[PDB]
Amino acid sequence: RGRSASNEFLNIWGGQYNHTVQTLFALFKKLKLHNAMRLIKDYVSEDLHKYI
Repeated sequence: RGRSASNEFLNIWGGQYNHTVQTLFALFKKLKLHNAMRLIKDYVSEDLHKYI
């Protein structure tokens, strides 16, 4: 009979775990995007410098 309160807890926990893991992945993407943009701006800058 206690399976109810256990499955309830496990269901809520799963959603919170997923919410946290999704946030982690979103942060990893945000970091990769930042590094890619930094790289692209450095390269653009390098290209333009030969016309200065």
